[PDB]
Amino acid sequence: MTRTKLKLFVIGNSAISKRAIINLQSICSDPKLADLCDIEVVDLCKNKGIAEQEKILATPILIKKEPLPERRIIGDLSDKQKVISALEMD
Amino acid sequence: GMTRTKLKLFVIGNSAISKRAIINLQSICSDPKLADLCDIEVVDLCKNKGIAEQEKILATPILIKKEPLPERRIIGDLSDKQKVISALEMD
Repeated sequence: MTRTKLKLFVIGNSAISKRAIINLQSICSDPKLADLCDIEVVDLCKNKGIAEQEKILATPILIKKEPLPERRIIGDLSDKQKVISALEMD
Repeated sequence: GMTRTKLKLFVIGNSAISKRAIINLQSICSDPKLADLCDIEVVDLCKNKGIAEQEKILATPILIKKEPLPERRIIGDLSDKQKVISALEMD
């Protein structure tokens, strides 16, 4: 079927940044997700115009870019079913 | 009875919201009745790795009142003077 596009936006390299990335990779390891989800990690400090462009304040923030509508969730992604529900990835 | 108010504004780059937060903070601190000894430093997080985690920073722009204790903070472009003043407990 059609792809789900995920972008994880973080500030630098911290304890919370690291475990949000691991948690995302864990979530998308689900066989139902592993071949349909494309994930990018975006450091806000490495493209200086992104926080303004995506209107990002609080981080880490996971944004499901595709398919529309965009869905967002703030935090370290430590609750799988919470993330899936919030991003409508059921 | 003079006591220094120390403010640190942490931003990411030279975006519109960074610009807003900086000039808004400057306007807020321009009030001579607000603080005796108002000291402000603006930190670009992009050029200072490690600072974000040390200040528990997860949102930008963010303004942190280091002095006087206890530490207070507020997130955003600081476009509301009164919210900012009360949030940092500067009366």
